[PDB]
Amino acid sequence: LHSEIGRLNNQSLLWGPYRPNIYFGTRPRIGKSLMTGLMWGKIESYTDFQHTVRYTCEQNEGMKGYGWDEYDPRRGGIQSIHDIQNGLDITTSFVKIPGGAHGGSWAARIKGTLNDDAPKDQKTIVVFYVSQEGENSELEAVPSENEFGYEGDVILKGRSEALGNYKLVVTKGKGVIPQSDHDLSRLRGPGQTVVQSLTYPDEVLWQAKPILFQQLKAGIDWLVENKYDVADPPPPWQVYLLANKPGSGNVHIVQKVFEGDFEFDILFSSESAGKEVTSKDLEREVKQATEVFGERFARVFDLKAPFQGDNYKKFGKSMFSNLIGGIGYFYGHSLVDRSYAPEYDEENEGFWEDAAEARARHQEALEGPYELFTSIPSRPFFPRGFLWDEGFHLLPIADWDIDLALEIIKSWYNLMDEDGWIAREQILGAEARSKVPKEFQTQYPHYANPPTLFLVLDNFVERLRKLDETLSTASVDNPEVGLEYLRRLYPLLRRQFDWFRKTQAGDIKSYDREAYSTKEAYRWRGRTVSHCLTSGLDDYPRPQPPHPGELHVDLMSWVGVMVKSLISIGSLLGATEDVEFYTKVLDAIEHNLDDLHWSEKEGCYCDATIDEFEEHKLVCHKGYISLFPFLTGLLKPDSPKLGKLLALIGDESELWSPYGLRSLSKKDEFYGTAENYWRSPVWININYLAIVQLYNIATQDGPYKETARDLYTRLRKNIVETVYRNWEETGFAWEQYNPETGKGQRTQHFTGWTSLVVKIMSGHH
Ligand SMILES: OC[C@@H]1[C@@H](O)[C@H](O)[C@@H](O)CN1CCc1ccc(CCNc2cc(Cl)cc(-c3cccnn3)c2)cc1
Repeated sequence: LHSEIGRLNNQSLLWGPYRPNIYFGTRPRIGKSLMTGLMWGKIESYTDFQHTVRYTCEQNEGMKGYGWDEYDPRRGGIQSIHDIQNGLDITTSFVKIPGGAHGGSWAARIKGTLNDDAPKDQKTIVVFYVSQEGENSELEAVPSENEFGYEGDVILKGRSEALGNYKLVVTKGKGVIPQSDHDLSRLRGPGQTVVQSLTYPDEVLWQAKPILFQQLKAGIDWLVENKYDVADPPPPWQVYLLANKPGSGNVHIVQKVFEGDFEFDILFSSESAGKEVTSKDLEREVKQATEVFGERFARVFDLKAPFQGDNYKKFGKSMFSNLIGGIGYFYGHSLVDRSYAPEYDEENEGFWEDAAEARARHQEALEGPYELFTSIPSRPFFPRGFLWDEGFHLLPIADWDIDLALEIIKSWYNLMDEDGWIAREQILGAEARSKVPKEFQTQYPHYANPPTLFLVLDNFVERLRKLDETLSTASVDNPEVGLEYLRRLYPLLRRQFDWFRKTQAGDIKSYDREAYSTKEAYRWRGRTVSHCLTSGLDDYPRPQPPHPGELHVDLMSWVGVMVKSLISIGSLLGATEDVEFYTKVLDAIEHNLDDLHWSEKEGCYCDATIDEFEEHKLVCHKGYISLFPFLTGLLKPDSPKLGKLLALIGDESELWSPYGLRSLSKKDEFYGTAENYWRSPVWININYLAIVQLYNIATQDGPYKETARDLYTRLRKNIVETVYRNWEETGFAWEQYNPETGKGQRTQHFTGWTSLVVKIMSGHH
């Protein structure tokens, strides 16, 4: 039965618009298969289209905004795109139609509407680019009846092992096709849809823009060669219309020119399914998707007061839809330093310089290939898997569709190597590498990241203890299925746990260090003078200088998180011997957090270092780090320490801004210094954890229940209203929020853990 659900899941999720790095495109969850992508640009001149054409996601003054209005990876969704440069409001509706044995069918409608400022007679070039990778597979454009191009639809017929037989139709569409009275029309037609079918080696098919342009440039060279010149030149849009040449190949370019508003359909019909997909099918299934989307949202994300109004609902739908809409399938080789240079052990004083020297040996090589099915933080700026981000992304996603979340967790854990390491940043294949300078691609097997994916696991567990509709919850509704999933993941869970304890160990024994346990102590590998990238809190101030005797209270707290998850999961699987070992680790961490990290003087947790005189010194920087045992749900609800942390959290002069909790206290000497990434701004993910822990304390008998209730109430309110107000004004989710002004700053399109706001509004943790 577990096997069966797995197969149904695979079939359900196979197709999607799983290329979030581009404005619109599709691919199945198969590394070498059929991919599509959309491009458009106005043409006003002989040289402008190279600058106007859109393909990969960006965000600048030329683009008002874009994102998903509704989305569910089982069903499809609707995206709208507001393009200032090209004077166009675009809608891309995508829908999946189950059937056959090959992952079903799908359709999309592309609709472009000129805005009020666009010239009513704008010419817009639109291209649908289709590529297929694989050795024993075929794809052919059925030739036109007409001389120079297609009057009606374009039919591509193809076949592969993965997909069987299929057809892909790009329909005629609606809208004015401009017509050229130029001489050239005798050779190139007056203007019509054209197709060029081509072949390149599989590994470069992803380079759609250069492939398109090479074809355009060859068209222009031909014009020059055949005496079309500046004495009497064809219009721009005709100069940029490819010569029709459909055929066989692994690349098919379908180009249309439209004047004014336009729309057209793409119909992918899986032969093994019933009849082929039609435009009437598309319209109906889009209508049905929206309906179902609405019904699910109201149940899953029922916004509580004072966010029950329709303005907040629209906001919630957009934040949620952009987050789940970001889901991608990535495939390819990654860049990894597998030297395990001894300098990476960071055992000496001044280790960072040693580590730099090892890096400058440049032993990193490509390995894999790997695949990953994941949501991402940022379509325009970093459309790829980040390890601790995904823990946050999956929290709202799991509400929506627990089976989807488990699928993504499973996908991440399948990356894990023999030692228990998953790179914190997953750059798979040349397409993904194109977005990343070479200097930042290399992953290091000694670099951890917070294991926030356990948080998702914890939620699954609690849910477990207490057809698309069916499939979405099958792993909770069938407790047998749930347990098998856990049985199978559990060893990698344990492996990662052991990996943390092996590779990120702090040093008690070699110093004047007294604590309940000689074992429980942690130090993030990879820190430099100004940074600790692996912790997730890039420039939060740490002991200076960095030192092998450092201990990090956030890292120990993450280990606590993992061990508690292991207790619950082990217990479920009857892994008795393990659960005894875990229990003693938890007990030791509980004590050692205290012995090694608690500052009575300061009233909070501090990281630790080793002095000039070799003694254990606390290094206190009031901020998110300071709160970690609380944030990670480690403290008892009656803990006097918790009560002091509650005081710090509520304290306006320290962490509490009208906009949420500040990353670093205004009293800290490093407040608002350097790049000020984590040195003051409000981050939704850490605020999310605060809000969750406040609510836990608030709904249990105890001494701080009422303080917790007040802080919960207000923090929820401040965080939601801040993200809402900026969304209202800018159309964007942002990376972080200014505690003085409330303004979103750093990058936009951060969906991204900022989308946690839909669960904050939802409440009832
Ligand atoms: O969320 C994932 C991670 C977290 O895991 C970490 O914990 C956190 O510390 C950071 N997070 C992001 C890590 C990150 C940040 C930044 C870049 C470079 C992006 N390049 C770029 C290019 C252009 Cl053309 C414009 C702009 C741009 C525009 C407007 C405003 N600001 N910038 C940016 C890569 C990766």
